[PDB]
Amino acid sequence: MENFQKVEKIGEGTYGVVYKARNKLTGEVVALKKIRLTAIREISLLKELNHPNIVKLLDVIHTENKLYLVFEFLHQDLKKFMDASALTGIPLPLIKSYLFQLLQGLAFCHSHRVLHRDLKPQNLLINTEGAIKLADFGVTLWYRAPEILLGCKYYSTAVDIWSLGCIFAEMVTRRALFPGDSEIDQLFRIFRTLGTPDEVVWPGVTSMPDYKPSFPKWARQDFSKVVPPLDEDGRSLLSQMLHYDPNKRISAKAALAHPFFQDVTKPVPHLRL
Ligand SMILES: COc1cc[nH]c1/C=C1\C(=O)Nc2ccc(F)c(C#C[C@@H](O)[C@@H](N)[C@@H](C)O)c21
Repeated sequence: MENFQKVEKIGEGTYGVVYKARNKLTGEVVALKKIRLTAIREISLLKELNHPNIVKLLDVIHTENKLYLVFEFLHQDLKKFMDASALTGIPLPLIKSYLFQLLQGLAFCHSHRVLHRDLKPQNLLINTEGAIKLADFGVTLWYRAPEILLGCKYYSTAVDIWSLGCIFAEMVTRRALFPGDSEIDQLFRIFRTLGTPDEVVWPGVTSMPDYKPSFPKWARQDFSKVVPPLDEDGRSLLSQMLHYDPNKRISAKAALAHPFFQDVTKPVPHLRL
């Protein structure tokens, strides 16, 4: 750990603080996650999870009551980019590219039974090359899947698809889709837009740990009202990413074959660093 010089604090990650740091021998600029404290075996496996759309775990340093994770560094997160793009909005071709690449990263994760669990614009990283990467995996509730909010203990890869749908919508409209500030408010914001789920659209839902028969019964809103000005292909894909039933929610693999991605390209973003 004495091999690393702090450049600056990036922020709080899931299990500790992330810093931009430099390796004193090589000169490598990295993102160093300091975890404060079988997990060692779990992380060892994460090091093998290599993909162009996953931030590279370079090294794991287990020294003391201390665990440091040395990751690849990227210059910007998607939230910052969205914020900087808020006057014009991110161009649709760039939205489409970012969505497509994230679905590739997730299809890869998911094929290895690895879930992200906490996808949000603040943990999606971009570079000048036009790439976007999944990071900070292996409180904001805005992106949480409804099965989690309803107390599912053993949730599935479908949770990441839900989160990515919310992010997709947000890139298009320049507004957070479901900006809740408590679990119930989050849940009720979802219910008010998509309709209160019942046994018809989500078999099993009334059986969930925190489902209450006494939940208000709201009607589904018209979907063309939710994400203007997204085209029919985009709205169709989004609706499949936001299905209530986790088992009917589209997989990352199937989403990549959606007609929305017929004309996908890889634009370069204009980043001010
Ligand atoms: C604000 O986040 C930025 C901006 C540039 N890079 C990052 C983050 C990481 C980077 O470059 N490599 C990484 C490897 C594992 C990582 F977990 C990260 C990360 C992250 C973030 O979720 C938190 N540090 C923030 C949101 O508070 C990063």
